[PDB]
This record gives sequence, structure tokens and C-alpha cells, in this order.
Amino acid sequence: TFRRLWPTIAPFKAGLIVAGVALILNAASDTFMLSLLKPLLDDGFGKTDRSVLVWMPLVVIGLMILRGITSYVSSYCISWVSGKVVMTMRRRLFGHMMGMPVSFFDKQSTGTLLSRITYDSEQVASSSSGALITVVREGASIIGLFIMMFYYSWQLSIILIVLAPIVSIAIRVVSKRFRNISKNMQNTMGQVTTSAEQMLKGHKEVLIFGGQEVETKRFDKVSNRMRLQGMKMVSASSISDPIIQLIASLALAFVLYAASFPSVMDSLTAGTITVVFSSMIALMRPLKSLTNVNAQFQRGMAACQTLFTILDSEQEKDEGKRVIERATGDVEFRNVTFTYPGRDVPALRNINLKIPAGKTVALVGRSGSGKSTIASLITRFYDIDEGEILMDGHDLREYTLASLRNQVALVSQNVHLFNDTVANNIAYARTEQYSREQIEEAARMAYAMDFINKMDNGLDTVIGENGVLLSGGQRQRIAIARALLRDSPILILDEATSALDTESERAIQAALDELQKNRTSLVIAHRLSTIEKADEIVVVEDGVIVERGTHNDLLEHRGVYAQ
Amino acid sequence: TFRRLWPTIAPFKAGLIVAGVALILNAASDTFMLSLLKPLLDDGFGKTDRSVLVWMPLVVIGLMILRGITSYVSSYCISWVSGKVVMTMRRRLFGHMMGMPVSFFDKQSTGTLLSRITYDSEQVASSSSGALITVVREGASIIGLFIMMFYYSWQLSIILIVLAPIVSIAIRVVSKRFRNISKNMQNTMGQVTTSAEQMLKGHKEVLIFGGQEVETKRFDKVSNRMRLQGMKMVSASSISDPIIQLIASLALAFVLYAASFPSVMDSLTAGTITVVFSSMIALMRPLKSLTNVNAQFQRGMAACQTLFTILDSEQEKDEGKRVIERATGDVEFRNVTFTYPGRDVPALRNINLKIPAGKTVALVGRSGSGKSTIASLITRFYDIDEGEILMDGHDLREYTLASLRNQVALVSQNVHLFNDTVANNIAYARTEQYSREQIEEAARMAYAMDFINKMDNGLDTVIGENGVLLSGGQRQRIAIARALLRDSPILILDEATSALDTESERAIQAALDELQKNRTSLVIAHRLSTIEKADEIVVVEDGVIVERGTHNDLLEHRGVYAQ
Ligand SMILES: CCCCCCCCCCCCCC(=O)O[C@H](CCCCCCCCCCC)CC(=O)O[C@@H]1[C@@H](NC(=O)C[C@@H](CCCCCCCCCCC)OC(=O)CCCCCCCCCCC)[C@H](OC[C@H]2O[C@H](OP(=O)(O)O)[C@H](NC(=O)C[C@H](O)CCCCCCCCCCC)[C@@H](OC(=O)C[C@H](O)CCCCCCCCCCC)[C@@H]2O)O[C@H](CO[C@]2(C(=O)O)C[C@@H](O[C@]3(C(=O)O)C[C@@H](O)[C@@H](O)[C@@H]([C@H](O)CO)O3)[C@@H](O)[C@@H]([C@H](O)CO)O2)[C@H]1OP(=O)(O)O
Repeated sequence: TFRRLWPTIAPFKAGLIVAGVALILNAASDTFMLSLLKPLLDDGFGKTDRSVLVWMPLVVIGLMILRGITSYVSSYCISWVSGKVVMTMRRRLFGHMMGMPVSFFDKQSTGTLLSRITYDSEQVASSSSGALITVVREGASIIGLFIMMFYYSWQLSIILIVLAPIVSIAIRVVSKRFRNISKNMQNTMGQVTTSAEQMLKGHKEVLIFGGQEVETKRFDKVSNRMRLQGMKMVSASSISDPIIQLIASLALAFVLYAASFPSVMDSLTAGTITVVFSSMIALMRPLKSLTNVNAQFQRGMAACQTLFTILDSEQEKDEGKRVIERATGDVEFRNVTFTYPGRDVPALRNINLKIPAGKTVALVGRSGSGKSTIASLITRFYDIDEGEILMDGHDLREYTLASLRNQVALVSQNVHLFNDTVANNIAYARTEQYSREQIEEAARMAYAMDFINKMDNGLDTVIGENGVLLSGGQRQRIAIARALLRDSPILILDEATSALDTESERAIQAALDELQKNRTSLVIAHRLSTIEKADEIVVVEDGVIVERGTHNDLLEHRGVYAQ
Repeated sequence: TFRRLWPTIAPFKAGLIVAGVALILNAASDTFMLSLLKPLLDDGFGKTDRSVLVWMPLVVIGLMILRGITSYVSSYCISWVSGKVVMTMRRRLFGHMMGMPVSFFDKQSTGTLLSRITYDSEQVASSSSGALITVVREGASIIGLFIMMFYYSWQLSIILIVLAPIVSIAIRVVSKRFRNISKNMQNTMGQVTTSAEQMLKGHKEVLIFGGQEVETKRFDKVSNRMRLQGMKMVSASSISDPIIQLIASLALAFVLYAASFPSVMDSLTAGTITVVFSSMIALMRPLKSLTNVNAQFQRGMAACQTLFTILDSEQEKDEGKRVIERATGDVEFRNVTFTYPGRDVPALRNINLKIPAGKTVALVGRSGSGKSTIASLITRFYDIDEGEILMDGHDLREYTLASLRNQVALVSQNVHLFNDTVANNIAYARTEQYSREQIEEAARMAYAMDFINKMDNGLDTVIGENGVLLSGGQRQRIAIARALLRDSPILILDEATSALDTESERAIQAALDELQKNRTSLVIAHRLSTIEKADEIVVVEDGVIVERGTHNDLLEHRGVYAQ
């Protein structure tokens, strides 16, 4: 439980303990000020004297600068735990996310990963700090006030300490009822959310038929059902606080009825009774929070448990011990039967495809099956279920992923561009081993000149997100340069659109001639240039091996592009 | 803006005024209860022994059950306005949503309209009702407390009333600094969120390219900038309350300094000063919240202003006063040029396509140009930018939308399914005209579907977002019946997937054929069978009309395609 989050807290005890002391001093400052009451009313206004009257204002100002400076110190030095553990958990999650398989990213979890990184890791230490600020402050206030009563009037404290548990458990039971009701109606609010969003999703279809009068009549019945439970939210929550205050007020009436009604119980003067009868009311926040704390501690810890399910999810299983500077040998597939995680119909059964060195393979991309998975299986995005994949004799899994993944460079129109500059995203993890001259030849040979060659600014310009919103016509070319900065024995080409380009198609033929005159390439095809200019055209797709041949043998039998 | 919102709240004065009276009674309860101190400490434990004290705890518990009653009543009867200006706004927005065209849905907005219905309308009357739970309560507590000051000690309440504005504007300036600082870090929060979502969304091209350690090092800098910003934010938030409380403490010291002079004594006894100086503490939340009211009244009103920007927009321009019961005449397009809202390159250039009666026109969506924009033009999803659209020799605008949208019926592999019964789904907004015998006639005519027959619940079973989810090979089938419940002169037939299922493909083709015995059809289809047995065949892409011919002249002017 908390024992696994404790090591993260461990190097910040120097902040946590100081926050705890700054808050117990806050509670003591909110109790000595009440202790000032008895002299003020007893030795002052009752028994006429001015020493207490003159000394009380400066004492109050002193105690309030103590209240303020210690509250500020607690708030600052708890954010050195709630702001330096949020950072560490976010960074540990992020480091445990970039080395986890893209299979997790493959719609097993949607874009709520950003929420789990930011909002959840904020809430963990915003609610587990709210269950330490609360615990230390309020459990200091409780003990301080109970110490206050004993020295001043233990005749009322001996009644209060036995009145405590009923008022303490009443709030707990009513709060449990409130939380159970909220958990019950979670389904109702989820249902109205689904009913509201699905019409906005299917606006087209609902508009297609006669009219939306029936649709809004249907919406009325869910609006009413949400109204009737929005009523019940307040009818269940605003019954808790009045009932708690009424029980606490019965206790208040009990202690007040414990007056000098017994003539023996005449030890209380006005100052003696005012402090106790006031701490009675000061006891509302702490005894409430001491029982509402467990509703937030175990909830922040539930969020941390979700983050720990994320974190304990295994990284990519990296066990290869091989590195290759230039994959000279042939790359080929051998009876690679593969199923995506979460799919039953195999998108790729046994395939014996081979990619000879210095030659290209073009897969026609209209079918939409066995297109991206053949690309992915070379990069160890999704590991092969049953099969063998060989580069330079040896199997694919013998290499470490850090060594392998540089041996393949994917190029696509739908290409992710980094927040950094154009001189950095071109050479991500390659600023160290490649210099500005290399970036310049990469830009020159890749024909990125229409956007970035002419200016004397040269290399570094803002091009990414929150930049100039680079167009596709040069996203393709900067991806081409990203691949064409060498150390790319194998390339994967998408050509998803194959649409109007201002000689960017000529640029990618230049890329073809430049970086597979001696290197390999596996391509998915959507253009007549891909159909015509290709050493070996393989239209193997639909999870089946059907054709294999050059331009003369584009067809096994009459079919697609078999002219 | 509140002037325009108030008509919605007009018929709920009977709830709002009662809530106001309940809360002002709550404030008066919290004020008379504090006033009760002076009889207590001035005639019980103090000078006179016991005449007041007998009924004091009984009056206390009585006035606390009054407090509880007037809190619960004001919560319920303010929920009766927060759930009848939320429900009415939701029902009015939704009614002003299904009439608002698809141009709003596709590009001018996204799926956050569910949020705009739910959260952005809950937070209108969860903040404008918080600026009346707060206003009346905390402006009644202040007024009652001030009247109680004047009655009990008028010789030092004037000090309070002249001291009020300093502590009243100190809170305002401190909160202004707080809230102006608050919006400054929103940029940094957005920046780190953008970094964490874009680099995480770019798992592809951040992993294949080896940028793992460098990506983590980049993330560390933004984590540092988030931690430092959180430090600054918490410091700016927690400087506020201590210094406000210290100014309030200086006021406490001021009243105590006044309490020491010999002019205010002899009109200030132990009970009187006790109650008077307890009101000093009682007044903390009232005067603190009465200045933070405008931080929520004009914020919920701003949210309502966003809702009013949504609401005060324009419906589709339904400029038509003609009805049609059977679109017997030809549906033709002449020199139609159209641009999507938000796109400069025309997706549809000049067109002269004609859809004759009793003959089908087919298309292939490999190019993905002018395939949906022509489908979504018969339905008036996007209004004609320029040209002529002919319906029985009359222009499109002659018919009204309600009359026209019956005359078309789209058929698609992917399609929206309502969360309703099957008899309502097949006949949505048509249950009044067609009954269960006709529904089962349609099912009998829908040969391919077997899940709803011979099980005897398939007249009113559940298939939508609940019950049995419908697979893709059967959403198509039920859509066939939805279109094949007659009154469908015009057909749009999409084929998002070229794949075929046993007898499902033949079933949709048979549906097309019996919808070609009479009526017309415009078809998008990657499959070649429909064009093989099409009456008229076209390949119109790239906007400009290029083709007009039967199978003998399949693709004449297209060029290098050649069937
Ligand atoms: C013109 C210019 C003049 C200005 C100059 C002024 C000069 C003053 C100088 C400085 C003074 C110090 C002020 C201060 O600064 O000191 C306060 C505490 C004060 C302690 C300091 C002692 C000073 C002694 C001086 C001695 C010097 C020698 C700040 C703080 O220590 O904690 C503060 C909070 N907690 C309290 O316990 C004080 C709270 C109670 C504490 C009172 C102690 C005072 C005793 C002194 C008496 C001596 C005088 C002679 O009352 C108060 O305010 C105080 C009002 C006092 C009323 C008089 C009572 C005594 C009279 C009779 C006895 C003789 C306070 O929230 C309490 C509110 O709850 C009720 O309403 P609701 O619940 O909302 O409905 C009260 N309604 C009532 O009817 C109460 C009524 O009495 C009930 C009586 C019945 C119950 C008795 C039980 C019996 C027990 C037996 C069982 C064993 C309402 O009381 C009011 O105003 C109205 C007022 O009572 C009317 C009184 C009506 C009835 C009177 C009965 C007696 C009369 C009978 C006679 C016959 C009160 O406002 O708000 C801030 C902000 O906190 C959050 C935050 O954490 O940030 C807290 C959050 O509140 C909650 C929440 O609802 O969610 C609720 C909390 O319970 C808690 O759950 C926290 C939680 O921890 C998570 O947050 O959340 C929320 O407020 C939020 C902001 O709203 C927006 O964010 O801010 C906190 O600060 P922070 O935490 O430090 O930041």
C-alpha cells in the first residue's frame, strides 16, 4: 500500500517534517489564542484591570504573525513534497512509457494517457497531501483543545471526552450513506452522458429521416431523469451537514446544561466558561475532517494504484545482445503468421517474402489489410507471433532494439514532427554524432530548398508545434531528410496519399535514386510511379501470399494493375 | 447577459424567493444565536446567578433545528432552480442543436459539444446559484451582525463601520493579484500539456529513431518548469489568506485598543464585549466571500455567454415552402461548384452529372475526391455554393428540408445506431405511419439478417449502445431495412469496405436492385460488381466532370485507367 510510495517520499522528509512542525505550530497558535480568552474576561473586564488589556493586542498580533508565517511556511514546504513528488512520479511514468510496447498505444488505451500523466499524478499528491495537512493540523487542533479543557475546566472535559465518539461516528455513517448514494448514481450520470454524446455523434443519421421532434422528445425523458437525480444529490448531501450540526448542537446543549446547575459546579467564571464554550465550536472543523480524511487518503491512494498499474506494466522485452552498423545482408520474411493483440482474424498468415539487397518492394495499398503490419514487423513494433525474420543471416530478435531500430527508417506523409527546431528534429538523437555540415548536405540532397535553404538563418528555424505549422509538402521532404541523413540501410515508405505535389514527387524519386541505389526498401504503393518504377512488385496482401514477380510478372492471373 | 438569462428563470420565482427567505432566515438564526451570548454571560455564569440559564440549552437546540430546516429548505429550493435553469437550458440547446447544420459539427466544432451541453450548462447555475447562496446568506449575515453591533455596543461599532472599507478592499486587491497571477501560468500548463501529449502521441518517430534518452532529457526540463510554476502558483495563492487574516488581526487589535480607554467602559460588560468581539470572528467568511462573489457571478455568466454564442447562431437556412410525396422526376446536377466551409481548394468543381429515373450511377472511392461531398449534397448537409440542383425540374431550395430529407436515404457500412428498440430504429420518426406487420415485412424482405427473427423479441429487442452490440456485417443489414421501409425515391450507397460476406453483399445488391425496379440510386463502391451491372457508370473525381458512358464506354476520358 503506502509502503511502495514511501521511497519516493524518502529524500523529501526534510520538507515533510518541517511542514508538519509548521502546521502543529499553526494548531497551537489557533489554541493559545483561545487560551487568551480567560485572562481577558476574568482578570480584565470582570475584575477591572488594564495590564491584560494593554498586553492583549500586541500578543494577538504576535500570535497572528505566527499563524500567518507558519501557514505560509507549511504551504510552501508541503509543495516541496507535493511539487517534487508530482515531478518524480510524472518523470518515472514517462520513462516507463517510452520503453513500453506500441501495442499498448494501439488503442488498448486511448489519449487519456496525457490525463493519467498530468491530472492523475497531480491528484495523487494533491489528495495525499490533503490527508497529511488535514491529519497534522486537525489532529493537532483536537489534542490542543483537549489539553486546553483539562487545565481550565476538566469538569466539562470529562463530559466532552465521552460525548466525542457519538458525534464522531454519526458523521462517518451519514457520510458513508452520501458516498454510497453518489456511487450508485454514477451509473445514471454516465447514462445521460452516453445519451447526450451519441446524438451529437449521429447528427447525420438523426437529421437524415423526417425530423428531430421525436429526438428532442426522447431527450426530454433523459433531461427529466437527470433533473430528478440532481435533486437527489442535494437532498442526500444537504441532509448530512444539518444532521451533523444538530447532533453536535445537542452535545453543545449538553455541555451548556452542565452549568452551575449543580451548586458544586461553581468553578466557572465568565472567562472560564467562555474559552470552553468557544472551543466547543472550534471543535467543528477538526472532528469533521478527522473522519472525512479517509475518504480522500484512500482515494488519492486509489489514483496512485492506477498509476502503479500503469508503471508495473512491463516494458518492451529487450533481451538481444547484438548490434549492427550497416545491415548489408538480405532482409526477408519466413512463414510469419501474426495477429494483432485484441484481434482474432489473422491479418497476416504465413509469408515467405524476401527483399533482395539494393532492390525495392511495392505493395498496392487499396486493400487495407497486411499493409502497416508488414511495415511494423521490421521495427519490432509488434513482435512476431509465429515466424522467422532474418537480417544478415541471424534472426530479428537477436539484436537489441536500440541497435535495430536505427537500421530502419520510416518515411510517410502523416509524419510526427517534434516541438524542436528543423535542425534538431532532422537529427533527433543525432546532434551528437552528426554536425551542421551534415545537416546542410541532408537538406541539399533531400531538396528541402523551397522552404529551408535560402535564408541566411541557415539551419535552425522553428518549424514544429507552436511554430509555422509546416505543410505536408515539406513534412514529406523533412521526413525524407530524416531518413537521408545516412545510417539507414532499410527504409519503409508509405506514400499514403500520392496526390498533387509541386515536384515533391520528383524530390522523392531523387530520394529513391539516392538511397536505394545501394540500400534496400519496402514500399506500400498507391501511385503509377510506384507501379511502373519498381524492380520487384509484390501485391501480396489480404493476409495471403498470391503473387510474386517483376513488371513482366505483375500478375499471377488477371487482376489489379495487370495491364 | 443576465437580462437575457432571467426570462428562463421567470417561472421559478416561487422557488428562488423561497430559497432566499430560507437563507436570510438562516443568517438571522446564526445572528440571534450569537446575540444570545450577552444574556448568558451577563445573567448566568456571570453576575446574576440563574434566571436566564434554565431555558438556554433548549432555545439553543430549538434554534439549531431551525438552522438545519432553513439550510435544507434553501438547498432543496435552490436546487429546484439549479435543476430547472440547467434542464431548460439543456433542452433549449439540444433543440437548437439538431437544427444547426453539419458545417458546425465537422470543422467549426468537435465532439466537445457533449461537454458544452453537460459541464458548460451545469456550471452556469452551479456558479450563478453560488452567487445567490453566497450573496443573500453573506449579505444577510453582515447586515444582521451590524445591526446587532449597533444595538449591543454602539460606542465601538462605529469604529467597525469606519474600519470596514479598508478590510473590504484589502481582500479585493489581494484576490485581484492572485487571479491575475493565475492566468499567467495557464500558458505554461498548456505548454507542458502540449509537450506531454505531442511527444507521447509521437511514440512513432520518437521510438523508431532512437530518441529515447534525449526525449526523457527534454521532458525533464518541462517537468522542472512545471514544478517551479507550481511553486510560484502555490506561493501566490498562500500569500493571500495569511496577509488578509493579518490585516483582519490588525482590526482586532484596533477594537481591543479602543476597548482599553475609560470612555467605552461602564457601557461594555463581560457578556456584551464577549458577543461583540465574537462577531469580529463571525464576520470572517461573510466579508471574505462578499468580495469574491464577482469572481464567480461574472464567471458563470461568462460560461453562459459562451452557451449563448452557441445558442444565438443560425440554423440551416430552411427557405422553402413546398412538399413532395414521390420524387418521380429526374434528379440532376448542372455546373455545380462547391467548397467545404474552411477549405480553399474546391473539393467539387463544375459538375454536369445527371441521375436518371430507373437507372443507377456508380462511383469508386480509390481517389477519395468528390465522393462524400456529392453524397452529402442531395441531403442538404452542406448547402450548394454555386450552381443548379434539380429535383423534378424544380430547384433544391423550392422544397423544405423536412419534406426533402425523406426523399433520400443513405446506406453505409459504418453508420450510427440509435439506443432504442429495433422497431423504432428501422422506423425512427415513422412508427406513427408504419406498424409491426410492416416492420416484419421489411425484415422478411431483408434476407441476410437472422438475429431478429424466430426469437420473437426482435420487434422490440435492444441493439444500440446497450443489449447486443451490432457487428459491421449487420449494421449494414439493418440500415438496408431502414432505407427499405419505403418512401425512398433517392438512394446513397457508400460501401466503406470493399470486403464481402456470405449473402450479405448479395443482399445489399438485391436491395439496390429492388430499389432500382422503381426509384433512383447514386452509389459509391470500391466493389466492381455494381459497376459491372450498372445502368450508367461514372468515375467522376478531381471535381471536374470527366465521364459519361455505359459498360461499353466504362472509362473513356479518364485516361490511363482503361477499366
Ligand atoms: C469589518 C472588518 C472586520 C474584520 C476584522 C475581523 C477581526 C478578526 C481577527 C481574526 C479572527 C480569526 C478568524 C480566523 O481566521 O479563524 C478561523 C477559525 C477561528 C478560530 C480562531 C479563534 C479566535 C478566538 C479569539 C480569542 C482572542 C483572545 C479560521 C480557521 O481556522 O479555519 C476556517 C474555517 N473553519 C472553522 O472551523 C471556523 C468556523 C467555526 C470555528 C469557530 C471558532 C471561534 C471561537 C472563538 C470564540 C471566542 C470569541 C469570544 O467558523 C468561523 O469561520 C469563525 C466564526 C466564529 C463564530 C463565533 C463562534 C464563537 C461565538 C460564541 C463563543 C463565545 C472556515 O470555514 C468554516 C465555515 O463553516 C460553517 O459554515 P458552512 O460549513 O460553510 O455551512 C460556519 N458557520 C456556522 O454556523 C458554524 C457554527 O458556529 C456551528 C456551531 C454549532 C457547532 C458546534 C459544535 C459543538 C461541538 C460538540 C461536539 C463534540 C462558518 O462560520 C461563520 O462564519 C458563521 C458563524 O459561525 C455564525 C455562528 C453561528 C452559531 C454560533 C454558535 C455559538 C453561539 C451560541 C451562543 C449562545 C464558517 O465560515 O473558513 C476558513 C476558510 O477555510 C476553507 C479552507 O480551509 O481554506 C474552509 C472551508 O470550510 C469548510 C467547508 O465548508 O468546506 C468547513 C469547515 O468546517 C471545514 O470542514 C473545512 C475543512 O477543513 C476543509 O476545507 O471546510 C470554507 O470555509 C473555505 C471557503 O469558504 C472557500 O474555500 O475556506 C478557514 O480558515 P483556514 O482553514 O485557516 O484557511
